[PDB]
Amino acid sequence: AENLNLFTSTQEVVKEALNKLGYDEAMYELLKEPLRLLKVRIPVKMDDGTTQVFTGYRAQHSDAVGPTKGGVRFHPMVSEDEVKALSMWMTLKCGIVDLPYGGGKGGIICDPRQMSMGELERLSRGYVRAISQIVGPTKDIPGPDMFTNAQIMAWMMDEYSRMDEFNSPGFITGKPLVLGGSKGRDRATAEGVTIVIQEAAKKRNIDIKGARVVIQGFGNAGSFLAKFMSDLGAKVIGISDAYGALHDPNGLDIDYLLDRRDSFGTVTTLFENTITNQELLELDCDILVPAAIENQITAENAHNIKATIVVEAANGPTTSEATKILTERGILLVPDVLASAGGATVSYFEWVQNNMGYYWEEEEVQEKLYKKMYDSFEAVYTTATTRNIDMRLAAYMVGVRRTAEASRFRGWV
Amino acid sequence: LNLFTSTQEVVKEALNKLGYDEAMYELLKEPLRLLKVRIPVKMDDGTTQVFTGYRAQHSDAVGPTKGGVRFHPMVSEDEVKALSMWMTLKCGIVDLPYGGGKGGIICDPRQMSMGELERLSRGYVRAISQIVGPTKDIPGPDMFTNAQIMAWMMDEYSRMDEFNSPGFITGKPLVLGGSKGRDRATAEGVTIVIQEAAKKRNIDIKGARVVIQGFGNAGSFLAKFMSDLGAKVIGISDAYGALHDPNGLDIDYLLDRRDSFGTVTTLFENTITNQELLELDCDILVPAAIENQITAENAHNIKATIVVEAANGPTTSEATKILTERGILLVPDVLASAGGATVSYFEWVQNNMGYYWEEEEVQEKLYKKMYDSFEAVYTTATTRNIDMRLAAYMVGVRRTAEASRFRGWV
Amino acid sequence: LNLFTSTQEVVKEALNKLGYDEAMYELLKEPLRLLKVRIPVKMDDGTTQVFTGYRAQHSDAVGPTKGGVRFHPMVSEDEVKALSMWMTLKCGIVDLPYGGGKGGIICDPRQMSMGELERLSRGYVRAISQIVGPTKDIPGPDMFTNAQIMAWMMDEYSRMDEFNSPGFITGKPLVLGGSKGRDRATAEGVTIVIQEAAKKRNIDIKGARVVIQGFGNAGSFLAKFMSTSEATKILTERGILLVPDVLASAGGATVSYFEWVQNNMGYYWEEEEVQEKLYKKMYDSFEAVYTTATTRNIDMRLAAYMVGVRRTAEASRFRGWV
Amino acid sequence: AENLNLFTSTQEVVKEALNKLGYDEAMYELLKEPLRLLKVRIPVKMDDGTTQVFTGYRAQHSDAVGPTKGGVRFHPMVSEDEVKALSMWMTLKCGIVDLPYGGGKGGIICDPRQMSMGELERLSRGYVRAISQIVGPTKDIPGPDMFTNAQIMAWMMDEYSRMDEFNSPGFITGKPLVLGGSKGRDRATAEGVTIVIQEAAKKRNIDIKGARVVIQGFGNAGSFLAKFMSDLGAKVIGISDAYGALHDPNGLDIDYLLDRRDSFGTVTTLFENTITNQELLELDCDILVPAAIENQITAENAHNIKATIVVEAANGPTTSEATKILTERGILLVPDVLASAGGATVSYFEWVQNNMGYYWEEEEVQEKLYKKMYDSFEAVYTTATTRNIDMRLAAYMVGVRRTAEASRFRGWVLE
Repeated sequence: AENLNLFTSTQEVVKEALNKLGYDEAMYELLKEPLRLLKVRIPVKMDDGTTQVFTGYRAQHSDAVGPTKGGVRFHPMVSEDEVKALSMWMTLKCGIVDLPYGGGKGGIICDPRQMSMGELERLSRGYVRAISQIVGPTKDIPGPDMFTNAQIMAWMMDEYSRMDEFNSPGFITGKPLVLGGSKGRDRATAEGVTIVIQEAAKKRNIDIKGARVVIQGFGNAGSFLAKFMSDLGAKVIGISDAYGALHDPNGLDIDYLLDRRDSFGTVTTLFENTITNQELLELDCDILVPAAIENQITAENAHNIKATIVVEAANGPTTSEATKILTERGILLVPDVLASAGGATVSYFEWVQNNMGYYWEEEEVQEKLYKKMYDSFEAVYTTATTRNIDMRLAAYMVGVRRTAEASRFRGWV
Repeated sequence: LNLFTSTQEVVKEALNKLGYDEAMYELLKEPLRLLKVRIPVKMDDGTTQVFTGYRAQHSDAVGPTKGGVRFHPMVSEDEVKALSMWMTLKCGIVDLPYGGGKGGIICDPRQMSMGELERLSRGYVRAISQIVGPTKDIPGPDMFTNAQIMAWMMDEYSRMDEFNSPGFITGKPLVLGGSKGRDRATAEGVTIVIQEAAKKRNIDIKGARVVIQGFGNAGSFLAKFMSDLGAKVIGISDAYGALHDPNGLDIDYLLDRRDSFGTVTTLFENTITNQELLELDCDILVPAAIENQITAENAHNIKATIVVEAANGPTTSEATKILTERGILLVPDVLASAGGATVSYFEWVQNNMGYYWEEEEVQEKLYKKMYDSFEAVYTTATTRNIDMRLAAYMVGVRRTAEASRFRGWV
Repeated sequence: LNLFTSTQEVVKEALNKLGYDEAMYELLKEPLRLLKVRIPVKMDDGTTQVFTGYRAQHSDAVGPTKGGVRFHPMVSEDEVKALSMWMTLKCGIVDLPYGGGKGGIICDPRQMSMGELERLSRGYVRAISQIVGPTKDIPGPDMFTNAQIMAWMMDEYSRMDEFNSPGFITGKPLVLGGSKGRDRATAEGVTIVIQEAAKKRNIDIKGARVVIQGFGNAGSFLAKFMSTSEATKILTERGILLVPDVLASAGGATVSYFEWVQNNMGYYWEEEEVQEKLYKKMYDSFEAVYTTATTRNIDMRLAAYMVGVRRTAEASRFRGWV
Repeated sequence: AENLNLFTSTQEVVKEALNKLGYDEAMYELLKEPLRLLKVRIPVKMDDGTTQVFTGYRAQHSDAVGPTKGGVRFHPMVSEDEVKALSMWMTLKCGIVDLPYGGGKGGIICDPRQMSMGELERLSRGYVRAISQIVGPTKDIPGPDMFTNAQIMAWMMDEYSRMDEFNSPGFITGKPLVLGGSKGRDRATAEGVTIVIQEAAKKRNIDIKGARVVIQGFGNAGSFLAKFMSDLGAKVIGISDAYGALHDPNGLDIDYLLDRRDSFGTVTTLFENTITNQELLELDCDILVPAAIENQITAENAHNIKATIVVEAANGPTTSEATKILTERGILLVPDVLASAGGATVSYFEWVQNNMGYYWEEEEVQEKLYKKMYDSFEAVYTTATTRNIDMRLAAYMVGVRRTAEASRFRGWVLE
């Protein structure tokens, strides 16, 4: 059928981005794979006294523009090719919001749901130990991702600080505020999505007051996003978690759903009448925002989507063949490398505050974040409509342009 | 141990009120690192003296450690340990990304030449360099040290490093990376704490009645600054006597006829006593440098809505116990005097960037830090219904305790 | 006519009128460190050519040294030594936390290839790396060097460092941490100097007639923006206000200092913000030299030498060097 | 009463030794206290999930001759004065056997007998992290001491190597052989004491075969020394541990006791009929070897010692007043700073082998060790005979000599 491989799909779009920007084959050969990939084995002493050895990855795509940036995720399904692909997305993310960053990513093949606080801390410290030679505040700056949070950032920051013999808060982002974290971090991604949703609505003459929104997924990003749209006067008509979906044409009570909400963001289990995820994606609405897993809009349902605007809050919600379909149909698609750039942008701000040793207040971070998301959306949208190309390809051109120019300037090509 | 064990109890009392267990106190009751050092120095005559130096680094959970270096014959290990722990609370009060540091050398600077003080300054840096630096432990001035001693220490560290490291030490001259707006940083800090306490009690500053004890460089500055803002200062005092006159007192004229020691009351025949100065009819009262002026014996006699401690423990804990039960707004010294630590922090941020702020921008950033610090302590004292001194202790220690928990130290 | 000795006479006079001892001159009359290096470069024809390069560091009393690197067949050791001293004076006029440096390579870049220029630049960075860096000595562009040579040098230092070091060198392209507003930095710098000279003479700019003598590059921009030993003392008798080269050209050193500050933070300013700080710096610098020229009753050429060397002499006294 | 403080006791002998060598009062002011003393607090997660905070020390006496050298002990009675005097021991030890080292020492206030394997590992790692800024293969080289061993050395070596991001075997000595340790290091202390006993026996004309030897202590030094002496044909009539002592005029069965020894060197609890340590020290014998704790021979028992040769294997087992008494009674005393130099000597060999990445075998290490201990006994003995002073003072003069010369050369002291 169609290509669901995340790594080769990203390469195919990056090849076309570099082609439309005028680069020859050498530039693609330099960017189609990360410059560095470190596979690592971490022995960890478990609570029962036994020893478990975990496989970890740290990928570094390109440090042409600056140090690399990207979070570390703990999941049993972490794979090498997924880490490589996600690090390229980080290059594209940073290029879109014009950060002095290259792309990086990390991952550990493990199940934290089956581990204790003491075991996760020792795995977290053993991860920094195993990769410390190629990371640092000026080399490679991790952050939170799937199943990692501020508490794990705190251990990784402490472990790196111990080996360095001084405090290095710039090594890692997403930290607790007391350890040099940044205000506005928890809501960074949902804020950027909210900004980009507002701009897409302007470009299609949709008023947020009364706008019908459905959001797939009720995690950290999906729930924060549901509360922002509710506060802006929009009707969040569709909401889902991993187990099911509920829907009301006049607007659900987001405050009711957020109160009795699971620690994993599960609420549909408390209801008798649910409507599942396959149907929620095909609901009638103005704005459809997937914020769950990947490959939810996949050609088979791409023609059945009733939204006029689709904003990728999660990673890889719609396949390549689906973006093609959604484009012919006239839907305004906002790619994930642009829509979810708010997380990278505030992480960047945290790293800058660590560099200076001087920290910004809530209003300053939000003002800086808004100008970034606003200018980035205009650049991607202008490129797409001007060149008559889809928004994902247009976003990859905006995102990869700086790394290619830097690679050529530095003599790498 | 007198000051040190007292400081240990301050930490235990604040941690107990915040809700931490015994292990948190066992981590913070003693500095994580204490370096005792012996420094050989060639004296002018050709002989060699060996001095005892100290560097205490209380906790670097929040960030690099920060605190001054004093040259004094009475420096002791327990004193530098206690004082570094106070730097932790100070930095926590103004929410600085700092931990508590402190250093000291046992010597008599008045009996030493300028070259001997320099060579002693360089040997001290050389002896503790392994554990200090712009990202580890940032020293500064204190008793008997000045910008020149800071300049000598900045130079020796940059020599060892093979590159200029102005962020290693604060209090440097302006041509070596020092900060503008530093001279009256502590005194102007107390000014911001007085005005903010006035607004908490909804007191008009224009007609406000102010009483100030002591008339040295510290108190006389506050007297002018208050009258300059239009506040009506009704009482001053010095080492010998005190003067009380209602509806103002023309501070500009008192500064005119002031002695080089700060003695102004030997030029008046009918002068009121210093004990009467403490119980006047004023909105705002600010004690003097000496300690124990407000005690349980005269605590109920205070007739002021606001009291700002501006000098290391002028009121006893029982006087604080009584003043706070009477509903009086007391301001501790650790909160009011945090302006100097704040501006020393700014010098470091400017040294981290290589970019330096104008004087007015320094003063604008100093106001917000003092403003937000006052609101934080007042909010904590109010919410928990405790005196503002204990609340200042809790705000000062909270960040270090939370950071130690996050990093797995406990 | 020797540039090095003539520069030494400049510094000796400024220090005496500022009131320093002759031991301060002996410390400042020569750079604290001068590195002469020989660079093997593999040429296109397969042969090897060994070039001579210099790196002068005048004084790091105020901070890290700053100064561009020139590629020219006439580069000489006395030229780069004196040029580093002029960088100390320039940085002191705009009150930058810098000392003076300068580099040069005896080569003819017009007779060299694009690959040979890259391998010569890399060999230059390799050869002097031990005494340069973002905290020691920060090079930049000069006579026949530009943003591409800066990029090759930035890349080489970063490779040896094993991490990106944008702050090592200025004049870089934007995508590598370069600064906005560097394009017309010196040109806008001369524009500032002219306007503040009109307010001191109480002259309205709108009704002011303008005469320009440049036939090269900046004068054309200068016209659009508007729309010696014995000669300097002649203009002082007539009451004319002369602005020296070391002051009106400091806009180049000012924006490359901004680029370095942004590389220190990893945070970068937009063009209008750079113009804002660039205006204030040339504002104060002209005022500082104007105060010195009038308060001390001397010509402006010597006034600028006193402002530029003051901060270095004071820093050297504080650190215990003299 | 008598001065039982180990730190101030050493200072006076160091002052008197530097005086006889003709140094100025400034040299004593430079060497009377360590140049560097780091006091440290180490948090450790215990097995029950709680957190204990321990106190650590690392004294660096003088690094004028080279990097500072000395072990780390784990004992609930360790004090700041103790590790200071211990570091000063090490300076004089290295000078006596002419090692390119200065003196250093460390200790942690804890009770290993009450801690698990995991808790000792986390404490050992916590101790390296706490002092890592001032230690290293070129700065300060730790090693084994009381209640520490090759396993704790291995944990501390691993912790330092991870912080440096590469293997640093030269950071710490007493390592297992697989981690770059040296052959002969395990028994180095007892072997150096053995060589010293043979040299003292010659000058007293006492044959080792048949000599009556008693040893206080049954730890690493006491255990090996008991077997070293019984193999050489000596009657080990006296043995003791932290709880009692055993006596047998025919010579105790050392192999029997070694087979039944605790992890901490305890064996006398298995016996009904034991004597105390005070009676152990006053037994009639030829050679008395204190290898237990400090201040065992004091003014109250110095007159009651019946051995003709006293060899101090432990650190500071006899007091200053007891030294004077023992000397005036014609007893041949071999000071701790000389007799116990075998451990630091073979540790030094281990460090050289770490420097080169090339390792020696037992016979090579054993040949180098004997030359050092033999030459060092002769130098200290000749000094005491030529200058007519007690052996401890002579040993301090020999051991303090190189540090004072280096301090002068490096410009640290006047003239």
